[PDB]
Amino acid sequence: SGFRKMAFPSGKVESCMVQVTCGTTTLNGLWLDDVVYCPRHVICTSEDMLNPNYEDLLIRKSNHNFLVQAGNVQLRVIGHSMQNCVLKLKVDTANPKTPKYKFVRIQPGQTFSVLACYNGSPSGVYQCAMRPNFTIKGSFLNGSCGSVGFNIDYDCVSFCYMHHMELPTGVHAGTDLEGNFYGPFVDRQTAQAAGTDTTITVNVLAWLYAAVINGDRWFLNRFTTTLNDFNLVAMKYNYEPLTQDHVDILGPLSAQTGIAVLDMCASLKELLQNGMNGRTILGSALLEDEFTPFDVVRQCSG
Amino acid sequence: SGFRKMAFPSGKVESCMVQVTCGTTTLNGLWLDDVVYCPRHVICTSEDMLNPNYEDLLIRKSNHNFLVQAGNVQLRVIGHSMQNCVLKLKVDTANPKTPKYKFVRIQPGQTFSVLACYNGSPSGVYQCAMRPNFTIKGSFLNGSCGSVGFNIDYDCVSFCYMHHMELPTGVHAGTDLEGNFYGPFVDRQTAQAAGTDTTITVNVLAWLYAAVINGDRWFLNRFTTTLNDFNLVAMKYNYEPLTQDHVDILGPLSAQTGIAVLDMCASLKELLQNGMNGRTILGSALLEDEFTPFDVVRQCSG
Ligand SMILES: *C(=N)[C@H](C[C@@H]1CCNC1=O)NC(=O)[C@@H]1[C@@H]2[C@H](CN1C(=O)[C@@H](NC(=O)C(F)(F)F)C(C)(C)C)C2(C)C
Ligand SMILES: *C(=N)[C@H](C[C@@H]1CCNC1=O)NC(=O)[C@@H]1[C@@H]2[C@H](CN1C(=O)[C@@H](NC(=O)C(F)(F)F)C(C)(C)C)C2(C)C
Repeated sequence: SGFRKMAFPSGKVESCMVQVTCGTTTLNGLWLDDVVYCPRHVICTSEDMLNPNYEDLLIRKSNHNFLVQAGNVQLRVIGHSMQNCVLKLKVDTANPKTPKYKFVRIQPGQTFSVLACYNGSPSGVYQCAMRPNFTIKGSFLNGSCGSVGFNIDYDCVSFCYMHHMELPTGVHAGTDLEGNFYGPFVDRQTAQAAGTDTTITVNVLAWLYAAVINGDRWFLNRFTTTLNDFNLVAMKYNYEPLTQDHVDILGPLSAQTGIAVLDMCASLKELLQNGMNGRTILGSALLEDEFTPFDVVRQCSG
Repeated sequence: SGFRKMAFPSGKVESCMVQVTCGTTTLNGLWLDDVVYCPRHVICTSEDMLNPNYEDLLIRKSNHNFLVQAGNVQLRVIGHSMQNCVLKLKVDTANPKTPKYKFVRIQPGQTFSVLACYNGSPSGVYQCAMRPNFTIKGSFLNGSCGSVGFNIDYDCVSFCYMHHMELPTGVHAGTDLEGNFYGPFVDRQTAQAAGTDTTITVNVLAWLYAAVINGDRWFLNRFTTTLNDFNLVAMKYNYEPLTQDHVDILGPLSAQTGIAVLDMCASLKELLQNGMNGRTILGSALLEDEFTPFDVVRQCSG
């Protein structure tokens, strides 16, 4: 028993983290096969970041302007290209520890582990949910750019995120491994707004199933609701509307506990309408939406 | 910016996890040099665990009764011995990926990362604090025993915990790597009481400094308190008394923010007597005590 926010084991990804330096700017890079991926703003000075012309800035850089280090080994840069907001540096050595991998673009509501790195050295791991407004609540200091987000399915590493910046609100933004930002953000030091956010309804329900599995049942009630009635309440409390596809995704948890999705929706409706009134669920005084149904099943089975 | 509960990168420990089977019972083992460390109840059947005589049970086992698998490779056991609640299996092969390590006994209030494992295979990583009543709030299912807790200091892994059992309150209990239980617990399937817990005062203070560093200041003011007067209030709210040694440990965070320890104590004393009043601190409606002063320094400057 016990339910905790858990990251994937990071060993496979630690073996791909390298340090990338261009002039006086140092950040992290991801070394897969003979290519090192990193944020393109590695070519910027602090002054350039206010209004960069990346195309012109890169034209002034040669392969020798990029120093890539894996541990204490210099990887010779023999080619460079920019794809969206990502810089791809071709190096003279293939990473011998390149795991089986894919580059994926995750959907809002989905989770991933972030291996926070500085100077190409991993310092910590934590889980993030991609908010409906395409931001994440991370922990990133100066030099953390190039740190990656990923999921592991047995032996294959699905890289989904690369860290690029922090918004005025304190939340974080980045790209997929093709260098396309999640959200409307740009890699320029200028105030940018993330949209109004919403609560990930299906994740709240998955977390209530995790709570019941752990013996936290005080919120269970003898009522059942309907999908349409629950959606009237959801809109008022800024919760995403529940769809039949989300009800289907909750199937395995509903089956493991013998608690119907609409029985659990009546618990959620009551929690929203009356408030939690200082009470707790799985140690939390708030309804948590950062766990997917797959995260809950993965943890409740092994 | 940002503050997140973060585990150490797990790669160095993943390379040490093995599967240990004895008869019908399978759990995890930790492979360092030519020794495999695992919980001694691997020699128990379900009925044996009710009231085991471990010495008698171990007499009945030989080296060939222990099946040890590192991935898809069997490691031959050539010696065995029991040290407290841990079984030490000498194997014919030294782990070629043994990191630089040490075995440490952690103090209550300190934190460590847990690499949760099943059948010798890592599944996830999360941070735990050793509660003042010597329990941890983890996530462990059947077969999780033998999973270890650790801290990493640059290249050295300090192993401090090995999982053995779950208590009636849903909390977890285990030993150091020498097999000595943390707390008054025994490796027997019998009802066992964990003592009354207390809040780790120095850790709440460290987290309040992390909140200030991240922009929260509503709880700050010019009021102060003596070390003695704060302790009179702390005792009422089941918080540990704050000592001058704890005040000294908070010194680096106090210097960084320019907020004296007793000034933060006055804010904490105020937060306990007056409540938060609908507000949050670092995305939480409750005061958190699972971050040490070192955990905060690591993220809020490191
Ligand atoms: C990469 N190493 C850092 C990570 C930042 C540092 C503090 N917390 C983080 O997540 N990325 C940057 O410094 C990027 C970089 C220029 C400016 N920058 C920012 O994150 C800035 N934010 C923005 O300009 C904004 F609002 F648009 F997101 C900063 C004010 C420094 C936090 C570029 C090229 C985006
Ligand atoms: C080792 N793989 C498991 C881990 C347990 C399984 C469920 N959650 C866990 O963390 N350890 C055990 O099953 C140990 C083992 C016998 C009984 N046991 C327990 O944890 C039981 N608890 C106790 O009897 C108690 F309360 F005293 F701690 C159980 C009821 C199965 C949760 C031995 C030898 C201690």
